[PDB]
Amino acid sequence: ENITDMAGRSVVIPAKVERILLGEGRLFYAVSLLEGQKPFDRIVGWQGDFRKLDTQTYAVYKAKFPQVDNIPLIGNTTADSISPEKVLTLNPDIAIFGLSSELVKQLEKAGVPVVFVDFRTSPLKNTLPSMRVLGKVLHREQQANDYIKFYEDNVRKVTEITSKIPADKKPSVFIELRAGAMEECCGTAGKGNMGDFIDQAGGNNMAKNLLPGALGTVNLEKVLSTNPDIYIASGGKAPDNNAPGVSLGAQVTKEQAQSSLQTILDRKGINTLSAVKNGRSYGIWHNFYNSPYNVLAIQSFAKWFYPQQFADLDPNNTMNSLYSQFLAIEPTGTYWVDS
Ligand SMILES: O=C(O)CN(CC(=O)O)CC(=O)O
Ligand SMILES: [Fe+3]
Repeated sequence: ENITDMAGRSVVIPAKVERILLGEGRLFYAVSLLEGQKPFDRIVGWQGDFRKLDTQTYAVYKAKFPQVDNIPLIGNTTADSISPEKVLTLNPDIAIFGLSSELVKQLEKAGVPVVFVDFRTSPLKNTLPSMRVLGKVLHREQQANDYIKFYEDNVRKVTEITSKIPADKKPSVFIELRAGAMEECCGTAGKGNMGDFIDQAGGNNMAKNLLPGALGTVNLEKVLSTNPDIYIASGGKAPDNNAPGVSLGAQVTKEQAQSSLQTILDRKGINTLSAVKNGRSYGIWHNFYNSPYNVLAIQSFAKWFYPQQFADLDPNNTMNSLYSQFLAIEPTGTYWVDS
């Protein structure tokens, strides 16, 4: 009847859930795992981050489910169709938020149950507990628990190997989040976020000691001085976009991915790293930084870090299984890339 969310708040599970508000649109990644062939049927509103910041995934859904464009966008901008203060008109049974608000207050003041999850700041600790909570409060425990089993299995395949690797034998690693996005450079993950995936994949994240939190910045000069064994760039850029950025996602091929990475690797400063010269330079889909599908990032990283140990591991296969079992769309495009 009650469950504890990732804020440690006790929440009363509603007996009927037909109407789900997503405080962050990209929480749809999690919800989608639960809704089988009816992904949108219970979504009554969402913030626009999925539609606006994941145009590629949105577009694939829109192809098969045009109704996605009718889902109200909650926010205060001209791109939004319903302001926080009026979200009660949507009659949500429950509202889902990330840990990372006037909206939350408005919903709590209306007696709407609010559940906090987290795939962003501490994914290693919080991914699976988040999914468990979601299975319970959205009445999809079978789907949650099967996903939990699938994720555990697929993570173990890595960690049963990477946990036995001595630290001195581990590659040093630097991930540049949204490489080529802002003008200043080297937004990264430290004690959390994609850091967790580096850790689980047997890497040594050079930003871990440089940052107090999960997310932060390391100046290029420090990246260049440290000169890690491995360089990773995250991005989710449209393959039709000339702005610098790694093009990855549902609508990107390998060749477009490689090409856009190459532009990122050719940047002044970055092009002097040994990792770039050695070709130990890689691209990862940015939205794995806030998604329960992050098992695929862990598997990708492991393959880059220990290519021999993970010769037979194929994240594209892992992804295929995830889609087959849980999702109403087919897997397409490119979510990781090598030089
Ligand atoms: O999440 C957002 O609203 C915007 N992002 C970029 C992105 O996620 O594409 C910055 C950040 O989360 O630091
Ligand atoms: Fe972001």
